[PDB]
Amino acid sequence: KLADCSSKSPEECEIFLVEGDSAGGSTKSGRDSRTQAILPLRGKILNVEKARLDRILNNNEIRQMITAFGTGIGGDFDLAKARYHKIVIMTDADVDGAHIRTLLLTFFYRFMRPLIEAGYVYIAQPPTGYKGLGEMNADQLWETTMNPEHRALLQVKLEDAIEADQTFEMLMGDVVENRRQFIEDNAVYNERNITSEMRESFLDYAMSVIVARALPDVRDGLKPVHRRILYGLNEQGMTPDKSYKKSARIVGDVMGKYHPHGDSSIYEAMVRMAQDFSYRYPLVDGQGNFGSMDGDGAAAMRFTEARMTKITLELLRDINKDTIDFIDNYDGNEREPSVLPARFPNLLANGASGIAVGMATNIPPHNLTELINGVLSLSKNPDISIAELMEDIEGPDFPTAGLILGKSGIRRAYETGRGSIQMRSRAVIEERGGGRQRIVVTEIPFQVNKARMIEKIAELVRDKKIDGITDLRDETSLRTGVRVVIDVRKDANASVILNNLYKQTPLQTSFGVNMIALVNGRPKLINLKEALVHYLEHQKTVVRRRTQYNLRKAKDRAHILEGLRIALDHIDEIISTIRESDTDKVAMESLQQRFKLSEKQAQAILDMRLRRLTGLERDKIEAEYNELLNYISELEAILADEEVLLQLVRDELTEIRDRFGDDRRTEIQLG
Amino acid sequence: GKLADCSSKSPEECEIFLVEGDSAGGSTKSGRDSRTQAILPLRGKILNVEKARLDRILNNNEIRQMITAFGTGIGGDFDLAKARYHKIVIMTDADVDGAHIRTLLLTFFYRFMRPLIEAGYVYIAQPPTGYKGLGEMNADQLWETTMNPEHRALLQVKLEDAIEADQTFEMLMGDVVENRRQFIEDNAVYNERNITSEMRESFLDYAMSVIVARALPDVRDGLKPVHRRILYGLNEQGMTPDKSYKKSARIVGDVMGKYHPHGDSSIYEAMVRMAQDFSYRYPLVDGQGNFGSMDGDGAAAMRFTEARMTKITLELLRDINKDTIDFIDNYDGNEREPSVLPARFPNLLANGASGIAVGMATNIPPHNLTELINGVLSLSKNPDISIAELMEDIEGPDFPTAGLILGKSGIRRAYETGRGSIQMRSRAVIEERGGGRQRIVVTEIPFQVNKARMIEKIAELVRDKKIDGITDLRDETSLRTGVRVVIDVRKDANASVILNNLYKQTPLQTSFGVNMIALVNGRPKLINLKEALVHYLEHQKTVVRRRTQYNLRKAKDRAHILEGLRIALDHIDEIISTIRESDTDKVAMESLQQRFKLSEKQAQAILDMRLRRLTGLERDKIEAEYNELLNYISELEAILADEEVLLQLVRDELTEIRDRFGDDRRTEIQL
DNA sequence: AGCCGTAG
DNA sequence: AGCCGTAG
DNA sequence: GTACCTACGGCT
DNA sequence: GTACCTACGGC
Ligand SMILES: COc1ccc2nccc(CCN3CCC(NCc4ccc(Cl)cc4)CC3)c2n1
Ligand SMILES: [Cl-]
Ligand SMILES: [Mn+2]
Ligand SMILES: [Mn+2]
Ligand SMILES: [Mn+2]
Ligand SMILES: [Mn+2]
Repeated sequence: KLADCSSKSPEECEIFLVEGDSAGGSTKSGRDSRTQAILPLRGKILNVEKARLDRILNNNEIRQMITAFGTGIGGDFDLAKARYHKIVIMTDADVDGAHIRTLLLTFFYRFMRPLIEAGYVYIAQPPTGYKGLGEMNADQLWETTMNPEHRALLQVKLEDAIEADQTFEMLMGDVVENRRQFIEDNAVYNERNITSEMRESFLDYAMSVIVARALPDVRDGLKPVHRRILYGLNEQGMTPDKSYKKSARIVGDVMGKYHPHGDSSIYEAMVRMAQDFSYRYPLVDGQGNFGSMDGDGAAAMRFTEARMTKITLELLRDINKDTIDFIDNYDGNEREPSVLPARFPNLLANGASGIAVGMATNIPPHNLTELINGVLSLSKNPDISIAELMEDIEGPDFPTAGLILGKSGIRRAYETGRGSIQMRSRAVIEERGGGRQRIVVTEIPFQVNKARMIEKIAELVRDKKIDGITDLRDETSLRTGVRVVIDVRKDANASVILNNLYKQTPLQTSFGVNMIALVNGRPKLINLKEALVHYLEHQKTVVRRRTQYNLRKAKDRAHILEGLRIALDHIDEIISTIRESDTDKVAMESLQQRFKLSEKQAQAILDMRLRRLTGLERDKIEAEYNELLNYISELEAILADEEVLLQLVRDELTEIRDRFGDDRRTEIQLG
Repeated sequence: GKLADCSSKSPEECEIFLVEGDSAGGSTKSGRDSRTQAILPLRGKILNVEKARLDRILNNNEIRQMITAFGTGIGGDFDLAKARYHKIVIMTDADVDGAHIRTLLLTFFYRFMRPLIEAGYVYIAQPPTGYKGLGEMNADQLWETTMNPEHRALLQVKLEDAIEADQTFEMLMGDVVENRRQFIEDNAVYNERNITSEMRESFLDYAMSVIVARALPDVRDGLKPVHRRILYGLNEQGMTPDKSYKKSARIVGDVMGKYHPHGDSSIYEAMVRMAQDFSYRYPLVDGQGNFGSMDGDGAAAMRFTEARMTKITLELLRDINKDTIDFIDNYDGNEREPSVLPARFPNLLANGASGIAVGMATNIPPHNLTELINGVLSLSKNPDISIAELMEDIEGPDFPTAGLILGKSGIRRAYETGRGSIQMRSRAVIEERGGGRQRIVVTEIPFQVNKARMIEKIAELVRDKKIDGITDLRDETSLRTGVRVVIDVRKDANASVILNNLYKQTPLQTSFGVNMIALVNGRPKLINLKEALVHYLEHQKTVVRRRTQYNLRKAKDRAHILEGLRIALDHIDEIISTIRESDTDKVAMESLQQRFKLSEKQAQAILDMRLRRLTGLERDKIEAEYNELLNYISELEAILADEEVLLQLVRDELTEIRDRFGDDRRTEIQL
């Protein structure tokens, strides 16, 4: 992949390490091939602080860098053999580019420290704003980033080896906890010191993954990519009453407008939202191959089509009534929602799993009937205990059904945000003829790959680690649903075999609850009640702001109607005034002065079509004014009393529970 | 390998479904009856065994997986009693590409597993039409329509006549193009299945679709469907030169869903080529970012790049919304797309075309726009002009990459017959480099030659000692210098001999084989230069006539509305009275029609008039537009009244485009 | 172990 | 003999 | 994140 | 038409 320079004098040669083959090509065309070589890197590179030496030396990108530098590594390092006296790290001016910069400096620090000591390592400063370097023309890349006359290289300086050892170990090492402590301590929610570069670049990445990638918002239960998919469905009018739109149109629109990342991240997030084995309350309605419980992917996006589910309407309801704050998108050309109205408790209903930096999240899904009953109970008693809430919310409710063993993992998880919940397949023992039995499995645990669970059992049989199994078949079908059959040898105890299968395979699997979500923009480990309280506060805010919006808009409309009423009662004088006016401006001024009209009222009268002077329009306008004064009074009543507002939240939660509430699928059995 | 087997080990009742890939495979896996139905997904187009050598057939992954699956072995070692399925079901996608892959499969079975067909073990599934792949289908629809024994219609492949079948597989699938071409021209219309009938009908379906709807350009606008749909999508999304670049994914996503039911890479790569100044003599797309290089680097992935129309692409689209060209239904009946673009410059000859179809191909070189328009103008003044006279305007091809053409006799034969060989050469000079030594410096290479591959070939000849006298080889190409390839020559060696050897042994000399095939009245045709210009000029005459006819209808319709508004202004008191004394819009419309002798359209426009239209300035604006339209209408009538004025208007508009976009010749034609 | 799911 | 450009 | 199989025809 | 790389955390 190396595109070398022509000069064989290392003193004046430079090698640019660029994030992406997409940037590689721009930089190859734009470079000065006499003195500038290019080695493009395919995305995230090996973290050498976590990897053992066998994996480091077999890694394609590391090998290409070692061959290109020509110095060898560690103990066999020789600075005099360096093929370039400038090694230039040139990544995108975004958080993933900072991450790649931390990974490259970790490699140089641990295998090529004298390269840094000699002042041979530099960071390029490409201009900010742009997509990647792949969005830049060759000439822009040359003039801003690569051209000796104009560019600003940072030379990487090592000041203090002990501090640097400790920084690489803490930031990039296998011990998560010190990285988490660093993030919590530091997070605000010509030359470059390597320790400063590593701490600042890693913190930029960690914080961005925490607040803007991997973790859901407590209020609507969404990560940014899901929020942008649902918002795009909404803005393109992809409602349940409309036909399915081609997945590429949805994904293309979301990529350009809201989500400046790869198409696969968007499409696969949308596919999960459509799978009834992944989402307890699916958010997308898919037509075509949307994957299986066997880990089949969806068909490529050219094939599949999608729209909202009915319940997704409830995530988006009131978004256009100033219920939630809009923000600038990534390039300032669009607006997107910071959070959805979320008129049902989506965080807990659909759950969330994510790997961030310094932390992860693992929130199981729940029954919507149970959750809303819980919110209602909380709404009537701010002091309700977790144990009282568990009279409404028995425990998780998986889309895949199955069993939970006992209540003690559920209780610790609801109390602390952490606990181990044992999920068991639904299996029964049945006769199959001539005194023989089988185990039949019709439900498996949440997030278990059925085919992979079957291969694991087949492995135990083949390797003789389990006695008594004579055959193993997936008889799953559209007619039967999931059906895995394990034949038992005549006179073997099938109950012993089953208990052994639970021990030795994913037929029993734990759900490690770790309820981390964004609360006021910061990650926090939350308990069940804390999660319900933030949700209920969101609903109160949503319904208060919607009532405030409806009130402004109803007063604005009453104001226009007062103006139209004047105009129709005085139509001869209105028309005379307009006709005798040379311009809009003169007409506006004369109407305001003669009939006590506001600018907006005069504007509306000037915009009135001649058809609005028909006989029964005067009466249609009087009817609407009377209904609005009535409407205005109802809205004021709601805003005047926190109890009426709260009763309106309860009633709307109750309507959604009655329309979308369903039976529990997962059975909770005594442990 | 990829086989998902059935559970029954009794071949008599087992079926294997051959589907295109995992996108279809997944629907098929979810829908199947796993007791008796196995699925082997393929990997798209399979090896044509009638054209391939035996070593490549036996090492081909998909052929091996099918052989292993069937369990019968092949040719001489074939054993029907070892067959693992008594039904082998071809279930390709229902598109023409699905039919092609079916012809390739039947060719394989016929040549290597003939007894499989003789025994009645090969079947064709009939999945429903209007689905691009089975991945578009829900698993239940695939089961009920195509796979379910109770309802499906399988075709059993019958062999009736082995001699006829031998001759059919040889003609359709064998390496002799001419018999396949004769078959296409003879047959092209511009329970049980006989294998001969299936092969002829399915192959003809593919051949005709690739000829009329893929690989060959229309003589009128010079475009293939994928280019036309990219430019139309640029138009419909408002992606004009005055607007900012839109992300490539939005363009490609839109074109895929609405117009082009094929892979995203066929769309994006076609759009990339249209943006490269080394591929298109008059680039049709304006790209931002990495759009590839002369070294065969691709564009960056579509997330990284942005695009809009070039100014000259405005001239391809100009007047498309003035009923100049016939719209047709898109692939699914949900959208409209153009059959052809207005093409206000001679784009077929200007940008040229290369395409591989079935039974034929096309190879049309690009041309200088100034020369071509001069040629159209000369043709316009003399229908009887000779090829020789036209060559006073059009010297020969003009490549975006410049270089030299050797002599006029290939150009002449190609312009006279549609076929001829054009010898292209690099621009190479011999220059001194100091100390009595010389070098060859190449600053232009031939059209469609990969510069890096040309350099690797020279390096190969030096290393293998097949060329004497070369001491160094450098690409000194840069944005400042443009293309610069330096070949150092050994002291006292003849650099002119070395250059002539490079012309012999490398792409530094390369031929362009002209083969000017295009769609004429929807049928492929070998055309000469004059025929190409005649169809172009007839297109322009029709476009300008239809635009004048459209402008005239629309101007009369608009004058008719303005006559209505003028009456309303002249009698405004009576108009207002009439509307005010009407109960409803309907009654008002009727009374205006009766009282002022107005049409429905005129009454509706009066009813739609806003009160601000009654101000001085707005009254004057209605009078001013009526007067301008009467003048416009009179000019349009004068054009339609005289074919010479119409033709003079074509000439003047071609002349404007020549003056604005016409540029210097780049390729030198040497005698 | 290597899996879950958003990233390059 | 392998390249060119729309296709699976 | 990026790369390599396949068809097809006519030049070399 | 699709197959292999990477970070990141917790079990
Ligand atoms: C698939 O299997 C393999 C196997 C091997 C591969 N080796 C290298 C590179 C790729 C990826 C190529 N390809 C991905 C999808 C992109 N198009 C999506 C897209 C569609 C629509 C829209 Cl709007 C946006 C993006 C094109 C590039 C490999 N892929
Ligand atoms: Cl209007
Ligand atoms: Mn980036
Ligand atoms: Mn297909
Ligand atoms: Mn009159
Ligand atoms: Mn990816």
